[PDB]
Amino acid sequence: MPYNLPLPGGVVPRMLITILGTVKPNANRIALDFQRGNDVAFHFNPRFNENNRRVIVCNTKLDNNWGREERQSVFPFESGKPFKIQVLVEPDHFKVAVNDAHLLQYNHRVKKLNEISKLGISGDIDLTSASYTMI
Ligand SMILES: CC(=O)N[C@H]1[C@@H](Oc2ccc([N+](=O)[O-])cc2)O[C@H](CO)[C@H](O)[C@@H]1O[C@@H]1O[C@H](CO)[C@H](O)[C@H](O)[C@H]1O
Ligand SMILES: CC(=O)N[C@H]1[C@@H](Oc2ccc([N+](=O)[O-])cc2)O[C@H](CO)[C@H](O)[C@@H]1O[C@@H]1O[C@H](CO)[C@H](O)[C@H](O)[C@H]1O
Repeated sequence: MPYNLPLPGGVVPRMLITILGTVKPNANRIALDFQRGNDVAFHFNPRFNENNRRVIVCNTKLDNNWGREERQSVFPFESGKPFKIQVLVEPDHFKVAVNDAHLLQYNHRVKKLNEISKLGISGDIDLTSASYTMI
């Protein structure tokens, strides 16, 4: 099962979200879901073993349909190891860093950031903490 991080004032530039945890043994997937109503503004989905390969899929869900995926092979997650995911919100994109190192960028497709009221956290991880602050 997952956990939901409420974002009362919605997503706003300068917001920094930090997810601390440990990847479960023989992990299959991890998923962060920034939601706007029934839409998923930003889906960050590390897939550990998809067709015998590790890949990170990012996408947006609108009107119950997923859009064009953005993929990358660099994969900084390992089963059973501690991890830290840091997401910085900029006016133009979500900046994702893993273990204090830039990982990727995802340009905003859903533009009304103020409406993105929560962040779903799911997958094969044990959560230590999931919080946010403004920097
Ligand atoms: C392993 C494989 O041949 N994957 C194909 C396949 O993927 C699926 C997945 C689910 C279902 N289904 O629930 O019915 C059918 C097929 O078909 C896809 C297109 O329909 C892709 O061709 C997929 O290959 C993967 O495509 C992605 C990009 O979409 C990427 O290129 C992957 O590297 C590639 O394996
Ligand atoms: C089951 C699976 O492999 N889902 C993939 C797949 O989806 C399909 C759906 C239908 C067919 N088909 O009828 O031949 C092929 C493949 O490929 C999609 C991309 O082309 C997605 O990768 C889909 O997985 C879904 O991806 C979205 C993000 O794009 C999100 O991660 C969903 O949770 C995930 O199921």
